[PDB]
Amino acid sequence: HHLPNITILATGGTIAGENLVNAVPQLKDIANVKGEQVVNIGSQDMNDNVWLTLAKKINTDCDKTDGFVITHGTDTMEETAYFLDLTVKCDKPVVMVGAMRPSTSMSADGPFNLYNAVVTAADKASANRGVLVVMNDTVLDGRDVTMTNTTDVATFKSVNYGPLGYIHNGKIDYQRTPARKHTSDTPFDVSKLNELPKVGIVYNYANASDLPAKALVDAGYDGIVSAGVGNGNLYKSVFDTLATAAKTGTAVVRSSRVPTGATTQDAEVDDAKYGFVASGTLNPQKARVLLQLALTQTKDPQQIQQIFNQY
Amino acid sequence: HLPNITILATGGTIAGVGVENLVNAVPQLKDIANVKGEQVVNIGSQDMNDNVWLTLAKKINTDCDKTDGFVITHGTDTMEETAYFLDLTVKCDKPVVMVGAMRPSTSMSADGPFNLYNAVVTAADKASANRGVLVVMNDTVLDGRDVTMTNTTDVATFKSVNYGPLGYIHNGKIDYQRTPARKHTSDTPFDVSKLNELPKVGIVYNYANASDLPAKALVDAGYDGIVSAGVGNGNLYKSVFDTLATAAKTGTAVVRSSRVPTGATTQDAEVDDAKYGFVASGTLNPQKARVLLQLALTQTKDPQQIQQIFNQY
Amino acid sequence: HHLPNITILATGGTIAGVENLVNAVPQLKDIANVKGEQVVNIGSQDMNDNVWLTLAKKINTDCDKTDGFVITHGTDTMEETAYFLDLTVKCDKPVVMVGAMRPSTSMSADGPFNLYNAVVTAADKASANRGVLVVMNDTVLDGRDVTMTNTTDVATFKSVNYGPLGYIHNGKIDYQRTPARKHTSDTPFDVSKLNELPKVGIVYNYANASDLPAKALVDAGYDGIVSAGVGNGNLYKSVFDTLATAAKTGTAVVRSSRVPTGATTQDAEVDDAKYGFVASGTLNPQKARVLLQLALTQTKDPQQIQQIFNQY
Amino acid sequence: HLPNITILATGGTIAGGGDSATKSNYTVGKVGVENLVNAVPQLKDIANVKGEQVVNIGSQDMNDNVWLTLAKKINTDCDKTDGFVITHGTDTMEETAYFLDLTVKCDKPVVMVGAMRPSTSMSADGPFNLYNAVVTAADKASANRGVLVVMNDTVLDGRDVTMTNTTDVATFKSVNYGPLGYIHNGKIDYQRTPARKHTSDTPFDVSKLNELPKVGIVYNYANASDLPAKALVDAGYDGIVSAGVGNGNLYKSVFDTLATAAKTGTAVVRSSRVPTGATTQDAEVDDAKYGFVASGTLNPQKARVLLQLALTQTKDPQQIQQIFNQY
Ligand SMILES: N[C@@H](CC(=O)O)C(=O)O
Ligand SMILES: N[C@@H](CC(=O)O)C(=O)O
Ligand SMILES: N[C@@H](CC(=O)O)C(=O)O
Ligand SMILES: N[C@@H](CC(=O)O)C(=O)O
Repeated sequence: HHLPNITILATGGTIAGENLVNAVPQLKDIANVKGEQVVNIGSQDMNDNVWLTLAKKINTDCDKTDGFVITHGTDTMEETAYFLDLTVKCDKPVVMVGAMRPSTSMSADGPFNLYNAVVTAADKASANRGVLVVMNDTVLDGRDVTMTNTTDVATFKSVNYGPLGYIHNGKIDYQRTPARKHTSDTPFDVSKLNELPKVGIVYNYANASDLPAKALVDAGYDGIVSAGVGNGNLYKSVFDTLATAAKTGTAVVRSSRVPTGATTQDAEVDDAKYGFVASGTLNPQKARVLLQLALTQTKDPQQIQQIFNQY
Repeated sequence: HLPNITILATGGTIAGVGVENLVNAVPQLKDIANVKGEQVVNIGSQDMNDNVWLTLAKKINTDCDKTDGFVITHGTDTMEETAYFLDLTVKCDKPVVMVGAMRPSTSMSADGPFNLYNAVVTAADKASANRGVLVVMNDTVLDGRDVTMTNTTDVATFKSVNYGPLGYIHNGKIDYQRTPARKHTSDTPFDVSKLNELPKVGIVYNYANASDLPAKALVDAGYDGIVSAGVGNGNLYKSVFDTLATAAKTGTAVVRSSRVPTGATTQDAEVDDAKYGFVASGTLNPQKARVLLQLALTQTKDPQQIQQIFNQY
Repeated sequence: HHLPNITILATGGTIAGVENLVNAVPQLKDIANVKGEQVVNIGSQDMNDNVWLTLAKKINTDCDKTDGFVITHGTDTMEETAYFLDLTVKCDKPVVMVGAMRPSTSMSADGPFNLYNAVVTAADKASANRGVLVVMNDTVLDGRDVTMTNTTDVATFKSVNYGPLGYIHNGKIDYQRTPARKHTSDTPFDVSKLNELPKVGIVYNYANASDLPAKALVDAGYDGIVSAGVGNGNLYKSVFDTLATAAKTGTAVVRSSRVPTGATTQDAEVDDAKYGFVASGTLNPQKARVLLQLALTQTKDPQQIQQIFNQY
Repeated sequence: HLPNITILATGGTIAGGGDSATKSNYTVGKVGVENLVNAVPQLKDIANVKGEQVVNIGSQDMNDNVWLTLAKKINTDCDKTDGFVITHGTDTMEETAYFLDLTVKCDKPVVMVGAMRPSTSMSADGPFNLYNAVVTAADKASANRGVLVVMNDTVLDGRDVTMTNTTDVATFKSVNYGPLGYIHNGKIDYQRTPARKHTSDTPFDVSKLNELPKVGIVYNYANASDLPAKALVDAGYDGIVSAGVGNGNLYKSVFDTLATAAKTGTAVVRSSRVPTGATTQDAEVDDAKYGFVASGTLNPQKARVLLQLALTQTKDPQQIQQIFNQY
């Protein structure tokens, strides 16, 4: 039927626990689909190498297909999506999808999710909107998308800025696109990288130990993202250790444990004074993604901050 | 006749200044209560700690028959943790209401004044008793267990994001339609009156390619318990998993919670808690699971007994 | 095996689009001894008073013959029927409503698992004395506060003001809330001998609203009118005037709100006592209609109706 | 150096007042524009403000005349100023905003603002709301984003913005597609812009109009009476918008009346009483068969705005559906 060619890159996850494609015979109505297995892991075990493989795969295979769907565990899909959002140079739709219920359960969500991810990958209007996550009839941008609930099939939301489009009857009404620079408009280029800078996450809370921050420091980590309290604030011991790290060759990004809203400049922390960077709307795991990539370009906290204001 | 209400002041943006100052800026408190202020500490709640926790519980318990209710003025950033600590440790049967402010007192449309007003309204309402320790923010009565910050700056940030609020405040009156089922205050076995420290519990975060070095550092330091902020339904990165499995075998209490802001970390999912001796946190977020785990550790070190605690409180 | 006896009363809805509903979910036999009866077979957009009277009477009459009930229903008005049953069911055992947002033949159709979970809830001894319930997307919701939030989302049903009662995981429920308002055997509404309910209609407010709907309901002698008001139950001027007239010439007038969350309060911009109006509080216009209809079976007096709206 | 900002005042609770800081009771549109401006002396740090009283009412009484007046004044005064703020009641702000979104041709920012607490209330929300509205109207980045609503530190597009709560200061949300930007320390980080066509990309021109087509709204629910629909039909309404159940469905009696109406000279639009999500084509109602139009994400009161303006161009239900799909 003059249909597009869509490539599925499989990484594992609950959606996949070749016969994945076969369980959605209706895919034949909308695309000529071909699958490849890149890895087969639970996304709780997602890592830098898988990321690099995947960006490299998409970038080199871009001209052989019309669109990509990546099948992926839900738990870290939001990280993978932002990492691809920043490192993919291919102009064609790249769509991640997962399932909250196993494939063998009652009212399993994966089949229709897969169908809708292919719809989205096949839609010429999906191009130039960056890397996308399609979950529960909704097209979500790679940067803002996050999990909101541990088990709900509707868990994926773009909690700060909203979704891009809703899918009804195999058609999308797009009403938004992300303003922040993505894909071809980023300076990030991992084509020749076999590793990424080391970036770890420390949590803040009443009476918080400095021992985690200390441990990352002791190991020579290139960057530390703080999951701060409220508007990216730090427990006094963690503050002291990160203040030292920032002046001793470690990039420090203030983010927040709070699920929505920006960690802003000009609030209780003098970031200029400490050599810190404020993560804006990027949650701790998102901020790690961008901090890693920023570190491949620069160690300068003021250039890092600018990166955090543009990507 | 108006109620005697005691404000225990701890600092926070609501104060940023002594407690006398706070009370005198909201003269309308004179129409609903006889307010007395005591300064307990004066800190940003980012610097909240176990010694202040223990001070507050002890104070409230000791001065319970001196007053008709308590309001605790507090920073927002960690209010949700103090409220839960107090919810499990206070034995006083009179209302205990925590408040703060998302905007500085000097700010245009500062939220602090009406927030404090409504906190006193709540503390003064007889209907407020026996509902546990409460947080009052943005015209809403929230329970200390479920209440959490939802946004970094929004005045409406405080929400009980899994089971909802208790009541809404309009024209100085509350319409309560909910009370928390989990055991609280005088129905808990937790008693901190003779404690001068709490057991040591830290929180580690999970994410892609997560370092095991945070968890190992806590283990090396002999931490009594570790709370994991897992991915999805409390899952762990493979390295972190290995580290905590080993720790649990030698007697560290390990609690699986989630970085995901709503919903339960369940038993009977991808992790065989029984096999590993882990505890599942239910709807308790990592900071809240810490509060409960520290208290559970004052009663037992047995993970099945800690799990029953996590199922009842 | 020693399983509870659970009755499915079928009313139609996309979940059906009884005997073959039950057969579609074999896993039911693991949790309940299930039997179905067809009550009606309609899309819930055509839900009506006569079906509500039939359901209430049936549950009340058949209460001793079963351990609990699941009511399969369309999604569009399930929130209405749920609150009607909440106020009229005298049976003490669980009554759980369930529907499906996706057609039964669609990919990832939600009906099978929803129904599984509705039987789980009906079977749970802990579900008793919580009022009539709606079970949708793994969540147990109370009949008073439950409403649609989205036109098509499988997660649409939420208790938007006070939250859910429990969450369902692996066939078990962790309940942490129960509705304070009075329900079921604690209400005085008794529909057992009623062949009809009082006429209550709903008018919508907006900029430049016409009084012509309100005037039509008054002209026809309606027993009450619910206003879907703007903001905190406010009324377009011409609508205000017509409802004021109606309030003093027999018609009970409830101010509710078009706005999806929050109470319509007393003591804002409208002096309800002066006009003889009743504030709906957290009841949305379709829910306020249900309560107003039932109030009007007990009293026409606006203070007593306000008291009912403060208690149920 | 500072921009020129015009405040066109309409009333609302933002200019309302009560008998005490602490009682909820208040009255709307007493206080004049000048009193609001003088309560925010910080305005002086960010704009040269000029205020004009257009009307002084509760937005509950907003109407087609006030809309027409506002649109004509903004289009007429566009070169006199760097941007406009319209102070307005909250209850129908979402309607005026979308009306203006479709009819204003001026290509400078037009920002609407209210308050959920009156000026006399403890922790009154108006003054900071006003300040942030002016910051929004002053920001060169706010241009070419349509008409805006600024409430609780958030910039919202006129089309999607709506009230979600009867009393919460945080009530205004863009419930389907989200906000455009958040305001912190007098600055906006814009991340979105509405895709649907607005202002100078719409064919709607009300400059010569003194009245708009008559369009009413009927609610759906169990046992719905057909009497409200019939009343609108007997008066010769130009259009009727149904606030449907679920995905724009209609109670059988209402369906029967509106079926007649669509083929007997009345435009009918299916919307939904459900607060978020689209009323779609290709669900349970064959719109083509019945001559109906589906509202998409437009709620009943927003769908009335677009239908009224659509009726100024066309009576053809196919053309009206094309309009609901573009604007
Ligand atoms: N642990 C699974 C969860 C899921 O896919 O639902 C994953 O991330 O791989
Ligand atoms: N950092 C402050 C924030 C506030 O109170 O708004 C605190 O938590 O103490
Ligand atoms: N119109 C159907 C919708 C559904 O059940 O999903 C009904 O309410 O009966
Ligand atoms: N009824 C008032 C409500 C408010 O503005 O808060 C108005 O819309 O004018």
